Amino acid sequence: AFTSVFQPGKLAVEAIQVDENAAPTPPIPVLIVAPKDAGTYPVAMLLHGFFLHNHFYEHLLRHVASHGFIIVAPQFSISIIPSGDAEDIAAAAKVADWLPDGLPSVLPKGVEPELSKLALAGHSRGGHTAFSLALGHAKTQLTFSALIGLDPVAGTGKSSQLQPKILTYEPSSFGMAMPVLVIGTGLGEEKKNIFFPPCAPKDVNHAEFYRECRPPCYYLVTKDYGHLDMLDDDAPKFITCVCKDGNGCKGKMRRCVAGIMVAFLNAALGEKDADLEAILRDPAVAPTTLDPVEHRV
Amino acid sequence: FTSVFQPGKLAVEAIQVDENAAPTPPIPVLIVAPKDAGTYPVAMLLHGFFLHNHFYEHLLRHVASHGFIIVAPQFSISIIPSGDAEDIAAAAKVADWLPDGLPSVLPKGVEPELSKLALAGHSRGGHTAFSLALGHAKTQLTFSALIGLDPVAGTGKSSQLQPKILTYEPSSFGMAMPVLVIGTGLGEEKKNIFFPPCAPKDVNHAEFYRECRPPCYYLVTKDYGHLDMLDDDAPKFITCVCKDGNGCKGKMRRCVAGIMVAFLNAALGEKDADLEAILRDPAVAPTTLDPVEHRVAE
Ligand SMILES: [Ca+2]
Repeated sequence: AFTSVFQPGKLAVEAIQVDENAAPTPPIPVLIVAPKDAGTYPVAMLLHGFFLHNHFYEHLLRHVASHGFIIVAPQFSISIIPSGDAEDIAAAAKVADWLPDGLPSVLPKGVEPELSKLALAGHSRGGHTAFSLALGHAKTQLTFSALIGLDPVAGTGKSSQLQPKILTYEPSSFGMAMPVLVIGTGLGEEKKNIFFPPCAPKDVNHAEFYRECRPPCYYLVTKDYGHLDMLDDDAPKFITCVCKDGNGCKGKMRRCVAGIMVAFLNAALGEKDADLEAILRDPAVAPTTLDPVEHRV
Repeated sequence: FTSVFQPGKLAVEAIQVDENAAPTPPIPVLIVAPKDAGTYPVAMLLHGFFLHNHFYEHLLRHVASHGFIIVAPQFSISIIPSGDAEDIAAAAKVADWLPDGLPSVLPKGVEPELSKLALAGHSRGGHTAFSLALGHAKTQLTFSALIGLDPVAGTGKSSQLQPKILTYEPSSFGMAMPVLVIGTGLGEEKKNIFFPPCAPKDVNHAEFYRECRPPCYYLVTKDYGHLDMLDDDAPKFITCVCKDGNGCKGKMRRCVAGIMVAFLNAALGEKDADLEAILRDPAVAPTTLDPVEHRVAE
């Protein structure tokens, strides 16, 4: 038995997208996945990676909420003009400051957002943008309480990182209060097709992020999977083939990532601090091979 | 290159031609077509009951990846109780819209070889399509093949969704198109007691194929269920209604994709290569194809 987090969440889920055509109109289009079943629920924000559509993350969202969670992932613009990620950083802040008056309005009947409990997470660049906002470089009316890093990336290399190079290369240097989790794709470093460079350059690799983390800080790595394997299966192949692609059921790791997340959030936004632990004690429960996996408190 | 059961080299794109597009589609349609231009055949996939075409995106992409412009009609609630006619007519309208409408939405440069048109359905969607083919309607474009994804005639032998295409008499189907019946071994299995089998017996892949007539082919994924081919981002709230296999769903999605991809290649290119091999040794398939029977005139 152990943890059913990896397993599908019993609560049913509903897919909601605001097209800026529903008052209060949002700062930008965001996809909202919330349990249709009534009851106050915690809320979380996911940041789409560059050249990626929130829709490509449907499976992860559905499962996460299915286990009891309200997830809102904005579809940032191509951000062509904005240098670095500043634009994305602010956009999320706007969404965050938009949730209070907009989430309740769009939320399905019976669903109330305990915004008091809010967490931020990002994939690749999206992860950079998030940690940035978490590092408080920008400003948000609400207050976060957890940070999940979906194999985050920082830039081409140390000499060249997105705005700003939050990385300091000093262990435990992140002055953040929200406990943080960093899931890693082992093959992220491994390159593929040659012409295409590593999607997860080292130095900017999730690894340096987890290192600069300050206890509390949790770390798990999907050894046999790729930077974009978690993306939904329907993922436009001409948009995913770039990164290395594990030789295994993308659905599996997708479920594994979902479980890792719910446990972390449950142990943060929520109150249960046992599922994540059991995982930490016996990662074998995971569908995939989580290695390495270490904890700092 | 025997690269079947695997992604096609052609990059694909998804376009949801809405009623607000011109020519306006008779009914909303999701068209997944190769991004690169060239002569691409056309095929129509009809979704099952209480299902959305978005749920078939993966399979659609894999097939299309093998150079196939696919049209996915998004049927709407049928007011007529026990009536597939509304959907049958909607599918037919989609066919006549294909000529003028499809090249206007296709990636600029991509062009459809309508001459080679194919029709496919899922569950009640399969009933819908088999009906059109049998000729319950008349489409100016003449389709050239019929595929049934675990066809579902209706509730039971005494309760078939009208039109009752089933005759229970072998090779009664008076159609001149090659027919492919991909079934699921778990479709006839109930679930939760309260949920009756999604592919009821006496109206499942077992008879559907029998009434089919040469050329006629039959393949069954013993390891998967009725909806297991739907995408993994499925609502679940609905997907769970049907028995779910324990094997990787994505495995079946590609398995069905290949079986279909080949059948299409065999009837529209007479390559009769991947298909012959699959029929020769189902092992090549990632999943477990059983039973597998083919009745070619010669
Ligand atoms: Ca999808």
